[PDB]
Amino acid sequence: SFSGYLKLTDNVYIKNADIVEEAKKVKPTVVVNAANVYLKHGGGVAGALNKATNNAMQVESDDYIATNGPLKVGGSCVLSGHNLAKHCLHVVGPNVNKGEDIQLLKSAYENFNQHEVLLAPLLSAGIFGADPIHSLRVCVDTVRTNVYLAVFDKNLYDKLVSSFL
Ligand SMILES: CN(C[C@@H]1CCOC1)c1ncncc1Cl
Repeated sequence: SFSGYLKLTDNVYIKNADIVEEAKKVKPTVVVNAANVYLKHGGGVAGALNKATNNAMQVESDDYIATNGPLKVGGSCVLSGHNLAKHCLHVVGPNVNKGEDIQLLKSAYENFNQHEVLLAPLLSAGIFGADPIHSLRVCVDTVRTNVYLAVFDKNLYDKLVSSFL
């Protein structure tokens, strides 16, 4: 199971780790992807998870979009976890860099409540432009299921832990 995590709350855990390396090690039931509405896994966590699947995540995602159309910002879909996990929960947090409503971050985290345990990144953090400290706060105040957060950046991980209220 999950190792080396710092416990933040009853159900939220955090580790300075590469979520791809973490997923290949734990092979969790659910890995969360920091998805966009089109499931175009170009960069950030999505590009990294997709590259670890040898593009199989993108091929599967393009078929999902062809059938269903785009996701909503704040929405999600469950697809295969490929070689990383049993499932991948593709969750769309608001992209502040595209002017999306930061209030949708709580809706985005609510998707985690449908899964007993998840390996996840901080939604809307990184290239999505939101403040990761705010993302962690919304995560702890929204998610009730067991969430193991992987924060790639060591300096950000230290800032998140040291400032966690
Ligand atoms: C028991 N679970 C986990 C569910 C069970 C299957 O999907 C996740 C809960 N999750 C959130 N809030 C309350 C409860 Cl009781």
